[PDB]
Amino acid sequence: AQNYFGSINISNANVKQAVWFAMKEYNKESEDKYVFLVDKILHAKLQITDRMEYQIDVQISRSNCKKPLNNTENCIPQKKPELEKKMSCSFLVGALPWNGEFNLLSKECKDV
Amino acid sequence: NYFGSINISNANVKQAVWFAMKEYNKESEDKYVFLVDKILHAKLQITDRMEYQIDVQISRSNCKKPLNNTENCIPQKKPELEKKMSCSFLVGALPWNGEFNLLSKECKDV
Amino acid sequence: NYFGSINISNANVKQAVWFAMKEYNKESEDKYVFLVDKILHAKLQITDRMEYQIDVQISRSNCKKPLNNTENCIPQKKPELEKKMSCSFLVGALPWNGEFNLLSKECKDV
Amino acid sequence: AQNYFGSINISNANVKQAVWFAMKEYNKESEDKYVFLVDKILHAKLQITDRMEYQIDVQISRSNCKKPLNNTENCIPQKKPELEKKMSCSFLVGALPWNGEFNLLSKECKDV
Ligand SMILES: [Cl-]
Ligand SMILES: [Cl-]
Ligand SMILES: [Cl-]
Ligand SMILES: [Cl-]
Ligand SMILES: [Cl-]
Ligand SMILES: [Cl-]
Ligand SMILES: [Cl-]
Ligand SMILES: [Cl-]
Ligand code: NA
Ligand code: NA
Ligand code: NA
Ligand code: NA
Ligand code: NA
Ligand code: NA
Repeated sequence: AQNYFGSINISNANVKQAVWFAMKEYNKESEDKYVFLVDKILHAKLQITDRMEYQIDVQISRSNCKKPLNNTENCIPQKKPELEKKMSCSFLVGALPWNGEFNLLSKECKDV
Repeated sequence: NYFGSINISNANVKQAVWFAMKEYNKESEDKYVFLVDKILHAKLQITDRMEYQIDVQISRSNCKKPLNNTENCIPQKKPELEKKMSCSFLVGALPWNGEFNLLSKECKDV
Repeated sequence: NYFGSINISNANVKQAVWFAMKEYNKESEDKYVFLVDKILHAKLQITDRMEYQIDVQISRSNCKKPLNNTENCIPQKKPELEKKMSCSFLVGALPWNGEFNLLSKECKDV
Repeated sequence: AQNYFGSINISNANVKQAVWFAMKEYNKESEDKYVFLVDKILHAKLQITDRMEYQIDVQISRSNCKKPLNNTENCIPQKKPELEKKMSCSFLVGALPWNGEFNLLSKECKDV
């Protein structure tokens, strides 16, 4: 049905910043002991209202990095089968990206 | 003229549309918010400022003004309130300084 | 050399052309403003500052200086005032810091 | 093995700023008499973690400009055979590019 969301390039620096922001907040809010990182950015859509709203679909996986990330470098996807975890997530990120203002409005993740 | 086509993908074109629609809705004598169906075309004229001439299709939403944020806005489904328009906006900017100004608006029913 | 071609679509090329043309017009003792017919080519060299060598076609407009708060500038239609040039500008910059300098200009008729 | 770095378009303005930053640091740290400049940016990968991490492959060459570019001569690749030198470099640049914050995390250059 009709809405005011339009597909947007995933190349866009603001989409990448929206994903950076969403994943920072996802990890802070999650009850998992491990950091999830981005396997792939799958799709992005933009709604223009009083703010910019990015609806972003990402594939994320459980890393071998324990929260909090701190200065840990080269986190890799879990290699232990019992800890391997892949999810498809949809994030709704509100922004005035020209003002560096981002807000995670909604999250939904499913196992894949 | 001195207008050249620019990509609608350009972050400053999207900010110019956001800015034009904020001013369109503030200035409108409507109960409802109009939102962007489609950005149709953009051209840029370079003078003492950047001027973006942007064509957009807008429609009346089911959201009453001022935009409340939490609500889900979609095009009107009620026949007497359905309204689609083709708009041309001229937005002046020094986008590197966060400065945008609506120079001109023109909307026609479609 | 260390100059590489870049897309004229790039936001920083458009800011570099804005800066070059503002300085070109400020330096010119013409009573009319010159605006860009087309941006032709654009190259970037990365040293201590970003350097953009941009090739543009410009023409004498029907607007006299200072540009008015309203804007209706088109190429001159009076034969004795018609003037088109191919220009090369070298713009040095830290575009993230709002720092631009017009290092060099070169213009040829038609 | 798996990691969280993904190839990105080298056209990206933040890749160009990352290379500007990396080359400034490369040249200040080098013991060469001459400035090295960029023949070509070859490839870029992005990891999104608590910061943006750019893994950038560049071809650099020894210029005819001696250090530190204070007389601002127009630099070209060396035309003297014994000074001609091309290298393939990998730079790892950590950044919050929306905040103008860049850090050179790693450099590695090889003759080609
Ligand atoms: Cl490392
Ligand atoms: Cl009404
Ligand atoms: Cl104005
Ligand atoms: Cl053009
Ligand atoms: Cl500065
Ligand atoms: Cl001239
Ligand atoms: Cl950093
Ligand atoms: Cl910072
Ligand atoms: Na922006
Ligand atoms: Na066109
Ligand atoms: Na203009
Ligand atoms: Na208009
Ligand atoms: Na390039
Ligand atoms: Na994190």
